[PDB]
Amino acid sequence: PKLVLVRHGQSEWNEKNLFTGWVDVKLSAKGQQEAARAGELLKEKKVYPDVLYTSKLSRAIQTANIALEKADRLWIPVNRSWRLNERHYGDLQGKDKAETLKKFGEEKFNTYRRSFDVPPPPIDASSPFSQKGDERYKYVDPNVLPETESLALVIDRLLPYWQDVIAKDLLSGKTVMIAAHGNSLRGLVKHLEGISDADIAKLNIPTGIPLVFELDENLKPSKPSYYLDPEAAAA
Amino acid sequence: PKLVLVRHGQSEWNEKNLFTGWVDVKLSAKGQQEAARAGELLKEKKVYPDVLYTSKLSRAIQTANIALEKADRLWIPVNRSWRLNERHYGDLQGKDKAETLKKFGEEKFNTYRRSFDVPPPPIDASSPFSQKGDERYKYVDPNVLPETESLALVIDRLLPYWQDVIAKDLLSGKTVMIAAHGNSLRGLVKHLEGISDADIAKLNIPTGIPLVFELDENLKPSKPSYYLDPEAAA
Amino acid sequence: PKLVLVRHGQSEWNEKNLFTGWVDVKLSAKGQQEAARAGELLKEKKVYPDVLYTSKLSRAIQTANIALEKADRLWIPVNRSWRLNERHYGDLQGKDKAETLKKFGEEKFNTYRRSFDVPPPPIDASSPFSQKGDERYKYVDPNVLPETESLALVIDRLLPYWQDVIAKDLLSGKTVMIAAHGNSLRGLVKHLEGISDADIAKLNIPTGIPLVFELDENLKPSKPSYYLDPEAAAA
Amino acid sequence: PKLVLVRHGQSEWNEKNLFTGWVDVKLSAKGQQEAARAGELLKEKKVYPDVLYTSKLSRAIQTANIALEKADRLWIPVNRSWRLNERHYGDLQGKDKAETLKKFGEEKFNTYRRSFDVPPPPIDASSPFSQKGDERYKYVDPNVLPETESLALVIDRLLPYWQDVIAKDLLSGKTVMIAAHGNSLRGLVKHLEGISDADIAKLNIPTGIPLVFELDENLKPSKPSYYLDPEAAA
Ligand SMILES: O=P(O)(O)O[C@H]1[C@@H](OP(=O)(O)O)[C@@H](OP(=O)(O)O)[C@@H](OP(=O)(O)O)[C@@H](OP(=O)(O)O)[C@@H]1OP(=O)(O)O
Ligand SMILES: O=P(O)(O)O[C@H]1[C@@H](OP(=O)(O)O)[C@@H](OP(=O)(O)O)[C@@H](OP(=O)(O)O)[C@@H](OP(=O)(O)O)[C@@H]1OP(=O)(O)O
Repeated sequence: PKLVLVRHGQSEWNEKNLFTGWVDVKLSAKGQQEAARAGELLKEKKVYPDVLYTSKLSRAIQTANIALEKADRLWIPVNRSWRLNERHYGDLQGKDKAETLKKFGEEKFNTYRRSFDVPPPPIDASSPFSQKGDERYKYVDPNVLPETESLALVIDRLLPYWQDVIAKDLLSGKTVMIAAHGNSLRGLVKHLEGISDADIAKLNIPTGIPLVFELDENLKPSKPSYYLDPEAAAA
Repeated sequence: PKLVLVRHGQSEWNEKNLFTGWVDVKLSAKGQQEAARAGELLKEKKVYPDVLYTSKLSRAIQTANIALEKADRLWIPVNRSWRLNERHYGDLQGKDKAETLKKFGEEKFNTYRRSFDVPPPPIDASSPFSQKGDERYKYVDPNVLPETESLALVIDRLLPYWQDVIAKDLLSGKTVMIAAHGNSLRGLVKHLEGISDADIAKLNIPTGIPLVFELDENLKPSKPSYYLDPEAAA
Repeated sequence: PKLVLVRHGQSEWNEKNLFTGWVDVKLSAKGQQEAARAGELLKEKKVYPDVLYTSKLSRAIQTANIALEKADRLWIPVNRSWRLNERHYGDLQGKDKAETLKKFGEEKFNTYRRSFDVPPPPIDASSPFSQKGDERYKYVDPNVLPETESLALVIDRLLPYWQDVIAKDLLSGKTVMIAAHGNSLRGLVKHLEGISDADIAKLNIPTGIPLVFELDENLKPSKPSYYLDPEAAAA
Repeated sequence: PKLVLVRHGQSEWNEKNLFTGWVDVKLSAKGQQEAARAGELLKEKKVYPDVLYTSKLSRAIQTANIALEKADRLWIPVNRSWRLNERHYGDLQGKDKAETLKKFGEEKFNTYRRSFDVPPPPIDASSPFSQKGDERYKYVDPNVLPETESLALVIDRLLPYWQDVIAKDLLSGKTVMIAAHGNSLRGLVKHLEGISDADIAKLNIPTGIPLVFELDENLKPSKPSYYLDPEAAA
């Protein structure tokens, strides 16, 4: 089994320097370009996705749409799950980062961001940046939908989908492509490579560059992961 | 029940004067502008799709992705089927429309183009323009895939999908959207409105402008189909 | 690819000499033994279905349950379609088979029964033996559901499902098992073996005996089909 | 939203005094009569399941088939999942309950039987009573498949399936039926009503009697649950 992870490029809120989380934000004109290059890299490097897996957040869906259109594989099957979404930023969704830093000071700020298990305070259910009762999640248990998260909490809800659903295609000899987000992807990678809780903060997965994993019958790396553009990734 | 039909905008072969059919040709820069106009019409005119259905051809898949991006509904479930594909053009796929009109003459040219029962000649299986063995059809009974088609044949392979798959969603209370091709879409309209075998040749579906059908429980129009741009429709 | 066909044993109506059709009649007590017998036959000859398809008619669903029980493959995926159903017997549904011979006469009786393309008279909509409005067909285009059917009509409706859905498991290397009826199963064997409209009336598929086919990449037979009990099948 | 839970009855191992768990043991002649009574109970008390969910252990599947046969809804769509499976007993699987009590003693025996979070010793992978590699689970991440469990662990792996899959049908207005096991069914009950980690051991779900739940938008009980045979459940 071969798996391919693709992290989306920058969003319209990344540009405005706002915390995103689950807020459905569009890809910036810049991020739309990294997607094309991700697709160009798939075709070029001869990595051919048999099935596609995305989150319910537009930016990642778009990235897949663009990338698969340069790769000549727009036709492949597509499943979307909330469990592949980004780490919900809680109360911090739609709040200036630079302003957050001032109001919270450098320690607390860094915790909420590069901390493994400390979630931002939860967001108010009535806030303009609350996706509580959002149409795209109406067939899911309302009680499982988070109002704030941490990388650890992201991994918890991601695994069940991976184990059941994604594993199915991998174990069926299908090359799976996941177009996800920063937290959810490092989450998948922490699990796969057995990275401990402390060391995960050090992992960075760049944007618009496919990460490829070749797994054994037990879904454990047969060899070390590799990007289709090592140069661009090490920079 | 509610149904939205969207004919993909222009393609890369509209300027080449080549009969396309099943060849997986892409949208042009103009096709893409049209896709986004469809999406804007969906949002502007308040038509909110719950589920999406596309053919296995990139030009409609591209149109769907673009329109939905504009309508903020990029998240909805998406299913694809070859039974929504364009009318296969047999040996005519990849050939100059104007050169072909000089070889077969006007009458034969119109029959190959707008006849209900008469299909083009079977394409050679080794022709560089044959979709035989195409990976995107490798989990389909090989013996059913066409080598030429007519609107009659198209309608035949399209109905089973509409009958089981698409109707389940309409009878489940969903607003279904179909991003397809001109022939297959006219094929469906014929079925829905009971258009005669003689009268169907003259119907035309505007590219990039959504046709909405308000169906009853028997999947029959409860009122006449309306385009989201009625003035531009006709 | 390996396909396995299992024709269900007699119903309670077959017992009372009545034309069944789409009427949801239950398997008779002999039919239950014929079912069990069928399962004990899949296990013995080493035919292991990875997936199962059935009709919406309880008599065939029931045949699979019992057969798969004795076979130890109760866990496999199960999909069911009206397209795999028996031929809708029209007005003849719920009528004594012997009173129909007297009422119509030989040629016409042998017509509505063994003809390839001439279907029985359509059954009245308010008749008790009418499947119109039936809950198990409520998510299917109302307009496609028959009110009478011929063998020709049956293959036309059955073929789409076999081409799209069933063909997917075969082509995926999975061993398929289909629990259907007389007409639907023969209509499919006709398709497979190229039997002409003329020579089809002549073919009979014995009940409770698994007919296995060894197909190739084009879904066309490699070697001649064979029952698991050649003697009882030829009896 | 209406959910009906059904516990499967007597297995071939009730007379054997053996730890079952994930071994694929089948019903006994009585187990089958209890499944018929459940079916007759469904039909009689007018509760019509629109769709079915079951574990991957034969004893519950049989129950479901027999039950639906009597109820007349044999046709309904059926879904299966390892996440509805019984609690795994680990090394104890296939071992005599009495000989086990001699090896560990009362306290440690009750702990392995009635506690909420102290699971049994991990079953060796080369034990003939180990479900490792069984075909029914070949398309599941090998890593997540248990080598022993507790009710606490059952609830952790069961939940994801309920949340995404089962609740989908529930939130779609369908009447759902789960034919599972004692641990898995009680596991779901502890979650549905808010039963404490220590009060759950005091909950007993009767074999063969369908337990109905009338839920609300949040999948929390609107009114208290009710068996289709109140007197028999007590
Ligand atoms: O002129 P447009 O409205 O843009 O549509 C045309 C046209 O379709 P209609 O005539 O049905 O509207 C062509 O059909 P013919 O006139 O040649 O019959 C069709 O060419 P094909 O016959 O090859 O389909 C061609 O499509 P293409 O450019 O792919 O050849 C193109 O449609 P598009 O605007 O979608 O490209
Ligand atoms: O005593 P019963 O009502 O007949 O039910 C028992 C019982 O289950 P409950 O205690 O949950 O009712 C056993 O459990 P213990 O009392 O011994 O803890 C269980 O044995 P396991 O320990 O192996 O689960 C056994 O099942 P089996 O006969 O398969 O061993 C059986 O349940 P069934 O009546 O459903 O078989």
